[PDB]
Amino acid sequence: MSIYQEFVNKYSLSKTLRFELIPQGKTLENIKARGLILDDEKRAKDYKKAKQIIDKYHQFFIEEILSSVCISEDLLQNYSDVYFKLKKSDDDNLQKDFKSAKDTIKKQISEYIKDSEKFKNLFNQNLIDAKKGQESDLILWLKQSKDNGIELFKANSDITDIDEALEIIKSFKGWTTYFKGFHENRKNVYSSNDIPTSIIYRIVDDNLPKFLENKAKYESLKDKAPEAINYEQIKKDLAEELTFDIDYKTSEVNQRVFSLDEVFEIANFNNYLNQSGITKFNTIIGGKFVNGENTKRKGINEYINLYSQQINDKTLKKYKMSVLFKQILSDTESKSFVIDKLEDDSDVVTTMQSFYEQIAAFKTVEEKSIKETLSLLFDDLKAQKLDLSKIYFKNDKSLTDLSQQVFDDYSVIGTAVLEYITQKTEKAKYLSLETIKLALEEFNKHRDIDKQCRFEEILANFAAIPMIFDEIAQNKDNLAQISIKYQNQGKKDLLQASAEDDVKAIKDLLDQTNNLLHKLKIFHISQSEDKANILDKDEHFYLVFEECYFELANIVPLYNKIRNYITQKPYSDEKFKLNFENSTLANGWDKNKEPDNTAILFIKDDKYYLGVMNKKNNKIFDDKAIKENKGEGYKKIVYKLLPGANKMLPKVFFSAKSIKFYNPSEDILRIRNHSTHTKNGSPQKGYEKFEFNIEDCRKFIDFYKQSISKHPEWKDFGFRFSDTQRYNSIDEFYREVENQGYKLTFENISESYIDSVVNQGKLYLFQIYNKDFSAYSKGRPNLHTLYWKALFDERNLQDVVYKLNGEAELFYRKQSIPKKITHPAKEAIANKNKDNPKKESVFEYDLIKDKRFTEDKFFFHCPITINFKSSGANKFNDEINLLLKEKANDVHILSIDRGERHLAYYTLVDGKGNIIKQDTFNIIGNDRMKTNYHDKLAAIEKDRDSARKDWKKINNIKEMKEGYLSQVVHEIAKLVIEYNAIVVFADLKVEKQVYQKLEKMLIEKLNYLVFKDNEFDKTGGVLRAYQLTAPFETFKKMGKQTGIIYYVPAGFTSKICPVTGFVNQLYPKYESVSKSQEFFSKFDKICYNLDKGYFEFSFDYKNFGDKAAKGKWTIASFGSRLINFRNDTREVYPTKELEKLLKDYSIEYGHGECIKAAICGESDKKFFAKLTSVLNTILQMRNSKTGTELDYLISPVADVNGNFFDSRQAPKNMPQDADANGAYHIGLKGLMLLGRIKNNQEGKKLNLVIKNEEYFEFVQNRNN
RNA sequence: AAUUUCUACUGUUGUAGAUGAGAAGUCAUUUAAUAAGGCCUAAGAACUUUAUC
DNA sequence: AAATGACTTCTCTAAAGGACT
DNA sequence: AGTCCTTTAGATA
Ligand SMILES: [Mg+2]
Ligand SMILES: [Mg+2]
Repeated sequence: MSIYQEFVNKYSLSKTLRFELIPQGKTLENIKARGLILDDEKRAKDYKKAKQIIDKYHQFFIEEILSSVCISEDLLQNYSDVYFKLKKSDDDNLQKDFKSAKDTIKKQISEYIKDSEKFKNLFNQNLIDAKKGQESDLILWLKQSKDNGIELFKANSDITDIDEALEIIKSFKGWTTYFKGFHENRKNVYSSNDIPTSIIYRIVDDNLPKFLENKAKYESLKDKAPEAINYEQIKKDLAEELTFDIDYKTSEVNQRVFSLDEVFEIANFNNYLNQSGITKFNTIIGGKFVNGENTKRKGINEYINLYSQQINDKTLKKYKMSVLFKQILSDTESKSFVIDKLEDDSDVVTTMQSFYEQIAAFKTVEEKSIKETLSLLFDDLKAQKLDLSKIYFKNDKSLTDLSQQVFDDYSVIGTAVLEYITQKTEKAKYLSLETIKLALEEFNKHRDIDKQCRFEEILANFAAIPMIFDEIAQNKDNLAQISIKYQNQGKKDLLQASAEDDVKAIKDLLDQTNNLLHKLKIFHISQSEDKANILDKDEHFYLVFEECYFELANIVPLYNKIRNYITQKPYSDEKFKLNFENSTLANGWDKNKEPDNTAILFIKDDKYYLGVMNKKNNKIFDDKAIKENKGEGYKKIVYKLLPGANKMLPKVFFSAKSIKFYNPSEDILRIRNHSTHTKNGSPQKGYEKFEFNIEDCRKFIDFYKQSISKHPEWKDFGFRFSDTQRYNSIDEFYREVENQGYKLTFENISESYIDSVVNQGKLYLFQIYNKDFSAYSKGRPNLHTLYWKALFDERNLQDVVYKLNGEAELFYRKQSIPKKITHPAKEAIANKNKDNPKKESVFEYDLIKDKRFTEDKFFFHCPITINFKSSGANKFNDEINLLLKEKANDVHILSIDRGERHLAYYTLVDGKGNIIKQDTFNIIGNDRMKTNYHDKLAAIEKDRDSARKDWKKINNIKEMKEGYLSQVVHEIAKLVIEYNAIVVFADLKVEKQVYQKLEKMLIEKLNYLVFKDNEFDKTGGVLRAYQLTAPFETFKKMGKQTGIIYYVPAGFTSKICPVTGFVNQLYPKYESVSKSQEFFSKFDKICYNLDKGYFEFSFDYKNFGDKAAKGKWTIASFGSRLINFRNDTREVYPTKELEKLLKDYSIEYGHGECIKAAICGESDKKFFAKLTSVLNTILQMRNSKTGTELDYLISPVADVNGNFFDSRQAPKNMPQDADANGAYHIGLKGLMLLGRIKNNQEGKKLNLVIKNEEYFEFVQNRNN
């Protein structure tokens, strides 16, 4: 029996259920005869375009507003000062000092945009369909732009010009409220609320702090690395981006190149508000590419990086600047060169023809082909025809590659010159070939006779380069046949997967050309003007070579152009919205709205149906029709709902049309006008908010109760309210109104009436369907089927848990693959499970791969609310902790880790620290297939990496991860309930993302946890789901606990002895021979014990420089250990590789000698090198092999019985391997939290931060 | 190898588990290309820093 | 530049009211 | 005047 039986019906949540819709009888033929699906297909395209057209207007409006905005230096400085004082301090004085400063700037920007005339009509019917004889704001702006010759839509292929846009806008004339969701998305762009969709948030919450942090990095930088930035280069390189019209500190409106100090003046933040100012600021930081220049113009960050690598000061990396985030809705245009963009397949073959024809037709000034020239030059190079003191290699990575390519090894050349010159320095930018030959021939007498690198292995490498030109000649053979396949204007066929083998041929030609250019690059001498040192060169060689190199170098933009096109994802049809001619289809189920929102639900013989009324026949279910056609057939749902009580009651009782009937007294109007019935509600317009008065609240509730009982319809809800003196705030009354203002009833409608209206196309009827509704389905249904049926179940309607919401949507999805009969009826099919008792299965029917995608389908997305009458758990974590304190002796800890070998690894631990269960999650259960998901995901990740590199389609991995994790979540939920467990995670495409996704899916499942085997009305069943995590808002709001899930710091959890708590904090790495002689006499004793046959190192961690480390330890040379390298991992024994360190230096320890003095009185440099290396082999507790085998954890610190923990030989209540050890210590950190929860005393806060000292103390001292 | 949809199946016109949609915006990352740089916490069958796209 | 993944916002309404036929 | 699309009403850590 669970400690959690009360954590049920705690808070409400929203969900969507999805179903197929199966048209019934003649509804499909009737739908087709009126062309409703094709018209909605077109409307979805038109609606996307209308929204693109409206956004051009928003783009204009945002620029116009931000050009007007000026934030005062005073407000910015006040922001800056408290921003940096909440660094360094967290006094509550400042926290609302900061919120006040922030909010002053937000209100200022808000007033500016509420000032424009364009704002008032941005979100209403005046935008596109103004009355009365007025022009629509959007139509006007479109006409004005057409008069100013502005071409808004040359940038998107869907819209020809302004006149097509105007047609599109006008086609939505009676359809303004269809835009209501989109208008809410656009209101979010301008909100002053603290939401990240707004330009105000983008300016004040994102970009202002980044700018200020950048100002502080600039001032710190000038103090500590003054010559890092070349101020005169940057003024010349980025003068365009340093130009501004207004200096906001001096306020002069002269347009000039600003100084770096001026851009970081706080007033000039007003120049980085809109997108053009953000891009200027970002270019100052990041430089640009300019067409024609080979070198890239540098920005601030590049100077910071280079100076930091030139003087090797790693501390300047903290000064890297942060880019400002883009402005919301803006288009991005770079200030670096923009490559041409190919648009179709024709552009691909035309662009490649043009390049490879030029390369073939080109002649040098000596009238020779590129191939003839290169053969001529390189054959003469090999024949020693050339003066190799006149030929050079660039002394950069191209020479790095040349050694690594020819001698399989870098720096056989690079090292060979650092020697022959020695036989003070600076980088020589180019190196003679004679210097190369003479240097390495002397380098090869130092070198082994076998391992010897000739100079003419280099001259061989180049004699072979003209080889490539008729491999490329043959590659343009076959490509000529591929070229005609694809030269069609506009067709884009080359993005499809059928073209993959042709694309491989296009890429391999491009890659051979590209490889060719990179091999020759080692010869090219640039015209970048530093002429600080130039060379005397064979001038004929460089004449014709450079001409050839320049022609071939056009491969660079060609390669990018083609990649940027071929790697596009093809266009694919997706499902689209169906409207059945109704702009408010299914917006609300209420009986009074059925004529407007033409959707109706029916039940018949345990099946469910959706009916859509034809627009022309929308009275088909009015009261008269229902009485005249009552009969057995279909049970029509009657839905009554009173939503948003806090808005709906005043709306109705104070309306112009009804206020005289409801007759609120002057007292009631006073309370309303000043909102004294609320704590933080809105007064009426013109009135000031006065303070909450509970007596006023209760008079208002009583006015509401009297008005409800007089209301012609709402009284039929049969409200039963608490006594008004029991309410302490008006939300407690609105909740009772909402809880009870929801009723489902049923009318019986004759089957023949439904049939007749379906046959005539007056009703469109669909069965609501998933496979659980099949007459054959005899298994446990899906959770979502259980929720759906619960909506209408009389046990739910007695006391509503599941509630049906308005704003459902209908979709149509076209067939996307051919109907292939993959497994024909009555032919045996092999079973994949090799452990299955049936090696094959046979069916009386066909089996069709992906059958749902082989025909057109209708769908129904239906929103619901779960726990409809439950009260948000604002103190949910506090309630959990109260329970965990009372029941702390039943609680287990389920801690989950990850690592290289495990997507996730768990340990279940009891209150004493015993492991009860421990295993990897790589293989599930109880999974009959025994799939190793660690191998499966790694195989998908590698296939995706190859697809990117081969320009092939990139498959999805997230569905693969979610499907695996859905089984892990299921296992964790059973373990939580079975063992009264809490779940503990370590705080923090690469599957360490799986760990984060596991957390996310587990939190969501524990928001609302139903066990399908439990009974409907009992704990864990459909009406009483467990809620064990807190309602999820965001991750920043989440903190370190959500319900029974806790996050603990990650440090020191894997490499730590599970018995002694020992951790290597020595960090022994070697450098100086006295620091080592200092390091080792820093011990208490080093000794030998032959009772046991191993050495000892007694020491206290405080006598070493790190004072964080506590405790005296004696570590021992006991046991095996392993080590990797690269040709692989070997096995070593430290307690005897020690004797060879004692044989060469004639130490002797044999009879128990305290050996400490001897090692400190040696100074062979590398006697220490072995000694330090064998000491950290002692501290290496985690020990892995390159094999498929697991890795174990061994401890060099003995327990009280003097035994040494080994994971290979460990009791079941202790870690069985090293990965288990990591999860175990996450769990021990959870035991600490459980002890704080248990020992907390009522009133005071729970401290859940665990510092390492507390952890080390806990782990070191719980055994002793 | 069937699905509201996803994963694994054959569990037999389906079995098991999971499944909050639609709309909007933004950020992050990967891969390629390119520039100037480091280097045997990782690596020349290169590894890697900053930056542009 | 192409691509996928992940995060944060809004809605999940009946009825009053206005414009037009 | 009746119709029907668009706007409206504005709690609660
Ligand atoms: Mg089932
Ligand atoms: Mg499948």
